[PDB]
Amino acid sequence: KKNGYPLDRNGKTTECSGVNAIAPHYCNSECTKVYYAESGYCCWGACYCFGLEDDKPIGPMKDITKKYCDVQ
Repeated sequence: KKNGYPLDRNGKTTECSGVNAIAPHYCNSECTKVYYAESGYCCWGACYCFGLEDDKPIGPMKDITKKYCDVQ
């Protein structure tokens, strides 16, 4: 398993801003219901999931981004 920003059919991450950035429910629902991950939340403007299947495409990210998204 892995963590990351899952990509949709068009290769785009799921955007999240405003309340959907402060409250994790929107991204947690996308992560679990659409991507079958364990959980998720909004990290720096896009839905970040925990426990995605290894084969699920995730968006490119710097090592500092993964560390930041993982530590919260």
